[PDB]
Amino acid sequence: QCQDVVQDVPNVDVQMLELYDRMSFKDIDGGVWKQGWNIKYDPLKYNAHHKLKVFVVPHSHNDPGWIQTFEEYYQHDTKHILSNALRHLHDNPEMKFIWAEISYFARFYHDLGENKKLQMKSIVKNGQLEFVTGGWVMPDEANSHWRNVLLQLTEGQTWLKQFMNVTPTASWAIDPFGHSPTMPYILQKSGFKNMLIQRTHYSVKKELAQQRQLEFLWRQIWDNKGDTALFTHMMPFYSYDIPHTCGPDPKVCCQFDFKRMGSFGLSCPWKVPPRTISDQNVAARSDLLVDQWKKKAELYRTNVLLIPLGDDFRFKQNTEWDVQRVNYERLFEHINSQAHFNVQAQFGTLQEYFDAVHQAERAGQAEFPTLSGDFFTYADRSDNYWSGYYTSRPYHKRMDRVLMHYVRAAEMLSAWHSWDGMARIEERLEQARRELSLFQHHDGITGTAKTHVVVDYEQRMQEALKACQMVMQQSVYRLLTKPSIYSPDFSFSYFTLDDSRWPGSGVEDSRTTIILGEDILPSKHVVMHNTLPHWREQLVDFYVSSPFVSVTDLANNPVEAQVSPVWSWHHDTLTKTIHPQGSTTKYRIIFKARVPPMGLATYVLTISDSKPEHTSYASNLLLRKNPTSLPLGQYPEDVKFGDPREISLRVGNGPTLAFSEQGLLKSIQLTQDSPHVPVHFKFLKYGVRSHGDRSGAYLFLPNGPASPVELGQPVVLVTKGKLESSVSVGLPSVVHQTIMRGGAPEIRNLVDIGSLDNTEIVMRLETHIDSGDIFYTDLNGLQFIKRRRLDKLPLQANYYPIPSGMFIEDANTRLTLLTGQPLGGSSLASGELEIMQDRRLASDDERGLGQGVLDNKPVLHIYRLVLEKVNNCVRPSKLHPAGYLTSAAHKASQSLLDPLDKFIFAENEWIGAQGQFGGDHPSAREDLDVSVMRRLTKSSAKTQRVGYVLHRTNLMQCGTPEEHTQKLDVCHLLPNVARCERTTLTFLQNLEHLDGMVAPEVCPMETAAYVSSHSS
Ligand SMILES: CC(C)(C)c1ccc(CC[C@@H]2CC[C@@H](O)[C@@H]3[C@H](O)[C@H](O)CN23)cc1
Ligand SMILES: [Zn+2]
Repeated sequence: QCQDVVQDVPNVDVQMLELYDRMSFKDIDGGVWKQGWNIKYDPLKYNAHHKLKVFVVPHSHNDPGWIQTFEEYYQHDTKHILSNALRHLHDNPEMKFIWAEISYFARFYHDLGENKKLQMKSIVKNGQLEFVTGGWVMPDEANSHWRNVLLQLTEGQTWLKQFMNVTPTASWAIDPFGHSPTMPYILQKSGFKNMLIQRTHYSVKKELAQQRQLEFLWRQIWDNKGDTALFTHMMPFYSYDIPHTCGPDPKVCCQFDFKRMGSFGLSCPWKVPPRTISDQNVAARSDLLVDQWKKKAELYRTNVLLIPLGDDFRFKQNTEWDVQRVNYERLFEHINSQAHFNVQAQFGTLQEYFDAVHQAERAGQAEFPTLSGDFFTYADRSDNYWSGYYTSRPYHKRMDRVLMHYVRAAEMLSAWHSWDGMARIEERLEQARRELSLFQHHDGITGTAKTHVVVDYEQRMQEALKACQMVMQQSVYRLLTKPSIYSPDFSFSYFTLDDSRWPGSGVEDSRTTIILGEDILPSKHVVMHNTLPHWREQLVDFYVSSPFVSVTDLANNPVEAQVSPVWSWHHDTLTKTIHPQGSTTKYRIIFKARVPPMGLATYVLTISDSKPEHTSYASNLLLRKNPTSLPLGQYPEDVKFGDPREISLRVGNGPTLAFSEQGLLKSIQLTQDSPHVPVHFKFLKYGVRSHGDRSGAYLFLPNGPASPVELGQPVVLVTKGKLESSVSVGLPSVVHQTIMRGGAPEIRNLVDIGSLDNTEIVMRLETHIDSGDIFYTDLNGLQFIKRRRLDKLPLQANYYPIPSGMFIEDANTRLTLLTGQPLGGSSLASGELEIMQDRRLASDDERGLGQGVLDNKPVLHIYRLVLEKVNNCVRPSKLHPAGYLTSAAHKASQSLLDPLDKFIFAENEWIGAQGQFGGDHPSAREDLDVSVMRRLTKSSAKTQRVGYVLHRTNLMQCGTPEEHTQKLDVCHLLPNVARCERTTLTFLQNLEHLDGMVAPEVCPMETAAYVSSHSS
């Protein structure tokens, strides 16, 4: 039944890791096609019975924020482009236009009068205006999580189905900085038949062009059969602009961009301008243009040629529509009537191109190669590798992952019920989905926008977080109150969220202290939510106003707890040291919460006059020369002091960790008898070149290998508790923390690069694992791909996106680092892993941004560090291009991305409170997730519909015996099911009507969507 994703190496024509190993990457001058060669063709190839069919496809690339905000661009440019497109297409029936960004289209359409809405629907229905992809945005492919790529695709396509009655099946991605196979994975499971990409390494374009492998069936790296394959067209030249889309010579192609004659303020850098087409020049002009087209056609296998015609924010003025259309019409009339050219040229759309290509294929005219792999790291020229944007603006990269989880939790918690319109649930969820979707743009999460635009994205995401909080807390109140008591005010705050890691300690003072006291309030209810479909235990912490607090469940059973101080780190501008201060009135209480699958659990915190029976207190040790006292109020244990020294810690029966006198990990011992395995954390800095090209928001151009950060004699704080222990150290630019709860440690870095201009701070792990030149990184949080370090390429080319994790291994040992935020990283030597923390750059790097990166702010980065023995694991063979996590590493990743949510009851007494929700929910096998649960209907619908996206990962078999778990059938999670359907991942098309209304579980590495219908 299910394909084996481990043991069968797929046979493909092009495998990108193998291609990389073989290629020389020489940057030679190819002539007018600077990165290619002088293309030759046989004029006799095309004749009366075999013509070249040319589709000229007008387009306008509209960024939802970059140099201006979304709203600024909409007012100044996009509203005019769309208004003039409507008029010109209406009036010129043979003219065509494609549109990608639905965020702008929806903004425009809703402001149109009814007459114009009808005119717009007519030019879509008749095929003159065609939507390509139909996502909210054209997303980044490096830093984006697959869940958010799907979210933004669904937001745009749901809008298009409702208002335009169309669902695109061809994708257009002309600007993201490199390309991921996560895109065809999602698109192929969402009804698509074709896709187009542009930004791939210039050496790759040359190699594939020589073999006519620029069109290929792109399958996943583990897919032996090919059921994931999606037809893909890679454009051959340096850019998507008119000079780089007609053919190989931009000096010639520029003369066919009729906006560049002078009155529009544009010109041709190659110093030859366009000239208006006339009867006296059309033959010579056609001669030049057809020659360019026939050269481009030599790079592809069919007699159908794609010629994009557009650029950034084009087709804005009426006069521009006229100058492009009339000049091209004169060229077509001449070319199509001159038999000697053997060409038929016309305006077309993207779907028309692909339909004609496949007609040629079915006629036996061409066969296409198969391909697997990715297209990172991109370089557009010379040594200019775009690995900087894997890290740029890391505060907002972390915010993306926080909001990702809040959107999932808000949609899931509120899906369980139908809500009255007055509750504003659908309104708040639509706002949250749209702001997160907007940020997936290739100038949003990438960190490549102007400072004021980054601020706009941040403000939008903050409003989205508040919307999610409102929906979540209303839902908890409804799910856990006796129904005959429940009395909602839909504007009221019944609970506030408590989040320990966002914005984070030392970033914002945002958390509420639970205030208890004999003369005010003896106790407080708290509630935990678990969005994952299995029972889960996790330590949770709250701030409380007394150390004498104990925890009970809602059967009044005692729960073991630990109290620790609240520690904050300060850069002391007087003593010139970085050191911790403790609160004398706020304390942390920590306990293990146990929560049902997709469920809720209630606990109670109660004050007493002295130390409670079931609460313990951490010890605290400050290691520094020249200590001063550290009082802690009522906290029952005095802080201890010492000179810096090596130390060792063990929580529970977990690993024993040893630290240097500077507070940095040096070894991990997995069990009592086992070796102390060298595992060393180190912080280093990269700089910028003093001559030639400078690093900026896009480009990483280091001045050689990194240099160690000079640490001095830093202050180290050791907290030792029964449930949780930690070592924290104040280093220059980073407060580095290692936290132990009985399994793999959690690492937290509070990163403040301050005023350190032209500096990139990296965190490195040094081990003696014999990894050689191999390492693994993830793509969009979906799959792990094998990387090979290449010493034939510069340092920055060996940097890859780390959207959620990375690992190295040898025959016996693996080290995996999981992340709570996308960052850039590599393995630059055998046994090493490294990941960039932040970067501050004074210079612009010549890609259009027009500023450096000087707007850094403190960010709390989070990680888990998993050392494991892998000698017993069933792994792929040496030639397989994928890798897979273990159970422990996968659970560690879930602990970072989808932790328990914590709610504090906001008033004194919760009347009608219940102890648990979801105790009867199935606890599914650990590799299965309910990635999305979303109610699809409003309360007035007779038949309610709920959509689910189910994802199964693939975990290594390493000899841990399987325990039986329960089958998860999402179609029976809500009562009164009347129908269950398998759908596309966007929920927009029914694919299968399911027997017995049962939704089957999916295979490893597969994702499916189901919709259940319920009689209400
Ligand atoms: C030399 C100049 C004119 C600055 C230039 C440099 C690069 C490009 C390529 C297009 C760039 C690539 C980075 C990217 O951030 C931007 C925006 O998303 C916009 O849509 C154009 N894109 C176009 C033009
Ligand atoms: Zn762009």
